[PDB]
Amino acid sequence: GSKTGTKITFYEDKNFQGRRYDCDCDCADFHTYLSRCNSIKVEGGTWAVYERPNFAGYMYILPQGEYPEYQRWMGLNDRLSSCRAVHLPSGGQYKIQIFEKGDFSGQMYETTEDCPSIMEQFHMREIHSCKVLEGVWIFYELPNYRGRQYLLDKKEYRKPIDWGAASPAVQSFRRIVE
Repeated sequence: GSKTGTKITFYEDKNFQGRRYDCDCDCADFHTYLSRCNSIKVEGGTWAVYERPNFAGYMYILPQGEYPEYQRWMGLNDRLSSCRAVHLPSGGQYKIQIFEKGDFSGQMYETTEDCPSIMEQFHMREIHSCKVLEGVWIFYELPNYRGRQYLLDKKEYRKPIDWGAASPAVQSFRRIVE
């Protein structure tokens, strides 16, 4: 039933017109059902969408809401593959630890809130390691909660690639909401 079924639809054209694909469960590649990803509007909860199929490329977390056009997801291009059902955190309220140096070292900052500019308040220029996780997290390569979104399933980050980033040059973040 519902009470957990997160559904996501990908329309070929905008305004949710033309072709369309409906799925409420993880998948590998649904591109075979859609040749273009335009307009999106989930009919459930949050979702994890990978610019490319097989679970590669840019990681965007499309939350429960409407998107009359692709540009509604940061116009990161009209390329969207399958998706994975993602739930919001609640087991450990909200707490994050950031280390100036990888392998858990250097200055450590703890904040149970969102942060627009990490460098502004944490003076951090490049996050190398971050401890203390909560259900699901979101890292924004850019400040103001913008830029590539990093979301990897793990229990800790000792290296800059631990969160699937091609470098420790990240930014701030914001507690996932829905």
